[PDB]
Amino acid sequence: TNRSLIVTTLLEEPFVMFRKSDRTLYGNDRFEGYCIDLLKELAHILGFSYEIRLVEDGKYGAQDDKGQWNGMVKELIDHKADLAVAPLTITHVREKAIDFSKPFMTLGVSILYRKGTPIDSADDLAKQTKIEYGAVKDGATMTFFKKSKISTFEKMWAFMSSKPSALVKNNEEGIQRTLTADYALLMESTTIEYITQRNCNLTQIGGLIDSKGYGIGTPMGSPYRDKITIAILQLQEEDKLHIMKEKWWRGSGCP
Ligand SMILES: COC(=O)CC[C@H](C[C@H](N)C(=O)O)C(=O)O
Ligand SMILES: [Cl-]
Ligand SMILES: [K+]
Ligand SMILES: [K+]
Repeated sequence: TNRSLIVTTLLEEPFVMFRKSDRTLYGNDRFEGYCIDLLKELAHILGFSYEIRLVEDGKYGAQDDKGQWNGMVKELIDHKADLAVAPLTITHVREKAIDFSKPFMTLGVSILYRKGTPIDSADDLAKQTKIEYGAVKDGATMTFFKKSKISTFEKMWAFMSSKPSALVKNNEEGIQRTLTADYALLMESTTIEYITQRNCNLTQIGGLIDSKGYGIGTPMGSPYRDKITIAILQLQEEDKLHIMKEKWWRGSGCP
């Protein structure tokens, strides 16, 4: 098979971003970031070409009450894309719809909040309402709380899903909310690490709530899944993914 693979993705710093230039850019040249470096490395190793496209609805992917998916997950289900290359969380619920490569990065859910009120955990959030909290709508973190059998997280989901402001359109909007309101954002730990190094009034609250990985998504039965997995595992063993992360995360710290 010689054709270029269609890659669906989402803007999400520092994984996928619009490259800065004075020229009007087009095609793959528009994009840079951790996930673009990973895609280039896989493309080199495995000898394939690709065309990157932004998912129209700007969502990662979750199910509605009818069971229908949206976001990048839906793109893969409909075979509108060959690969989803993004910080896409590997979950068993999504495995009902799509396949994933093995993880290229591990992480956990944690809390992003303004330094100030010394809350120390999700339990501190769960037992009150003065500090509002939420997550990105139709993402893995939202779904984690929605499906949780943990009593504290159930309480949190009950509040989140009743407060129409709590679930934000995207990470950026969630971060802005933490900066402008008494609001704590439930979000993934490596992104929190990135944010708190650049926004010194924000901090991570508590440790990791859980453990998971980001993987490259594919339609079920993709002929590319297995070779992508092998290449990712190799890059991981040779510490190439650690170096790639250091590349995109490094910068000046905070006082
Ligand atoms: C790292 O990307 C983000 O922070 C976007 C929001 C994420 C999306 C998540 N990685 C997903 O795959 O649905 C979340 O549900 O917390
Ligand atoms: Cl929506
Ligand atoms: K080709
Ligand atoms: K430009």
